[PDB]
Amino acid sequence: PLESQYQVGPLLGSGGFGSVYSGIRVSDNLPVAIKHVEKDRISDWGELPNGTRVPMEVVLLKKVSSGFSGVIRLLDWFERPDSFVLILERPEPVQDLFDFITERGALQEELARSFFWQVLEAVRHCHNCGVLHRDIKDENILIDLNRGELKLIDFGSGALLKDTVYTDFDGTRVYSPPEWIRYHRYHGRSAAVWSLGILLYDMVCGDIPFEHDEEIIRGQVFFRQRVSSECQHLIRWCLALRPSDRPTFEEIQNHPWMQDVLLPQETAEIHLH
Ligand SMILES: Cn1ncc(NC(=O)c2nc(-c3c(F)cccc3F)sc2N)c1N1CCC[C@H](N)CC1
Repeated sequence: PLESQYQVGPLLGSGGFGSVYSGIRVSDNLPVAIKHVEKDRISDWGELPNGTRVPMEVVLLKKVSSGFSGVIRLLDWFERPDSFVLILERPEPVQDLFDFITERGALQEELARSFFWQVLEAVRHCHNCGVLHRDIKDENILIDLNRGELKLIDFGSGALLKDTVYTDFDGTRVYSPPEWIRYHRYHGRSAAVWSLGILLYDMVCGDIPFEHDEEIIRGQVFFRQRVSSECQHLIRWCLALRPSDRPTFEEIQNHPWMQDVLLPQETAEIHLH
């Protein structure tokens, strides 16, 4: 009976996918988040190691929720008659990247370097666990304002990592690569690197580079803010039209702009405190 184990708080964010509320674990007052998703709106179903029909989001969360704090962890879950309920970790104090960018404007490169580096570690952690996020963007990134650590949220559009082609996509369109727009085909890792380049541009420019499909297909990047030559190169490299022309994760983290990253605690002391 979850209605007793947890105390439901206010509403953190809502959409057609479902609804997530703030919560507190009654036992130890652990701050949590309570996500509800109706079975009717579930398109991706998966199998649990014990052979249980469960939303794919639960499968993915289980596979990444061990040890590493780069992604928000699944603490527990329940099945209700018409819905599932997910109990998720919740940092305090916290704020998502989109509200942070909106509040502070384009980030300084030193700060953007630390943030982008942390999401690369989180996405790299997911892939190591056989999980593709497929909706990497500022709204899906959480900032622990005290520790300076970033965490990934919303695996509702994810899937199992595979090396063959994906023919479906339910993430954010303006973050989707040109091969999805044109051919409805893409490969996980190279598609992720594309969204990563959008994320980086959004970090240092305060806005997304493309809005329409024709802009995504063209792939020409104009900078509305002063951005170093190193960073512009990394961004345009991630945003290469040809997927095979995009960098690997190792190449992104070996890029010259990616050097001498600040530690998360150092990041918060300089930029967050
Ligand atoms: C779709 N979906 N699925 C899971 C989640 N959110 C979490 O899991 C989650 N959010 C947390 C949170 C927050 F987001 C904002 C402020 C304070 C918080 F504590 S704490 C935690 N575990 C989401 N959100 C929907 C809510 C709004 C998001 N910007 C977009 C995706």
